[PDB]
Amino acid sequence: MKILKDDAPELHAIAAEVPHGEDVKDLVLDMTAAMTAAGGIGLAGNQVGVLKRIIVLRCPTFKGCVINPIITRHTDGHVYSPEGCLSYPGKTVAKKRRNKVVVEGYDMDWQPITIAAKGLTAFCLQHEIDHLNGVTI
Ligand SMILES: CCCCC[C@H](CC(=O)NO)C(=O)N[C@H](C(=O)N1CCC[C@H]1CO)C(C)C
Ligand code: NI
Ligand SMILES: [Zn+2]
Repeated sequence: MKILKDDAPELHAIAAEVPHGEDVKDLVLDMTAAMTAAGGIGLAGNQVGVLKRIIVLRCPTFKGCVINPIITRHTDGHVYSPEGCLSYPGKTVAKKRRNKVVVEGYDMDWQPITIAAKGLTAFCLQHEIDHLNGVTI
């Protein structure tokens, strides 16, 4: 895979729900490989031109994939999160993020998963889910 150029339309497009049970194992392997090759701690389908709701992470309290991730709970107000993005190398943006989130979805074997995250890991989850909605830093 390749991390798309900063002017790619896919970065602003909405990623489609993955049909329940679809085999995404190779896709997740490829995405994880693209993420680590580019030196990132997360990656979303849009960034590699895959308009499917899949994210991969290697963050302090969560490492792995989430299929069809959704934020089901978050803290009120916002905190400071300085973020760069692999799709826009060179740029760091002071983002407002929820300090804590719960994300739910499925793993590669279609088992339901729940991730309770705070700080950096919460920021990563929000950053990647944003990508799936075509929202970038
Ligand atoms: C921080 C919220 C999630 C950031 C995820 C990005 C990767 C990305 O573009 N995902 O879509 C990353 O690894 N960004 C790094 C990044 O922003 N980091 C890594 C350490 C913490 C934070 C810098 O404040 C670098 C490459 C810019
Ligand atoms: Ni490649
Ligand atoms: Zn990004």
